[PDB]
Amino acid sequence: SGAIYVGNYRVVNRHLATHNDWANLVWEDSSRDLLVSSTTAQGCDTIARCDCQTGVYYCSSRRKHYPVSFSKPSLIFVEASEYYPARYQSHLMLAVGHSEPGDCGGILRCQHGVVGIVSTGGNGLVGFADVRDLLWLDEE
Ligand SMILES: COc1cccc2c1CC[C@H]2N1C[C@@H](C(N)=O)CCC1=O
Ligand SMILES: [Zn+2]
Repeated sequence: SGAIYVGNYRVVNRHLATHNDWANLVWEDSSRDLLVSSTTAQGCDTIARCDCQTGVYYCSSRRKHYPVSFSKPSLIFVEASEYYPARYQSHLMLAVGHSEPGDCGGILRCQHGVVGIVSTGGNGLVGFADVRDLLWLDEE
């Protein structure tokens, strides 16, 4: 589990969104595994606006933050899970690292701020849903 709290937005994995998230929906995209809902309180996270390929992510199944090198956001084939059939997921970045299903929502960050959240895993790889192209998270 986990979310990004930027401005009056809460960014979560679409597959982990709550009824309150759907009832206060701003934007959602199944192909990216992302959903954004509105919040009453202002958040403290800042979004990175960069093309970094190195950063650090939080792994709840180890209680640890790991430094990783990750690929550029791309269209990647992801195997069937309890949340999605086998499909192409867009704006996904891969790194070598430990992940388990409940690690989804952990933040990946670089020197500029939050880059994305854990979205997929298995086989010693971890995939992150990028949020750096969502410029509207910084306003309104
Ligand atoms: C961090 O999220 C995960 C980590 C480990 C396992 C899994 C997740 C998300 C779902 C689940 N999953 C991953 C799929 C894949 N990407 O290879 C294959 C089958 C499967 O059940
Ligand atoms: Zn950066």
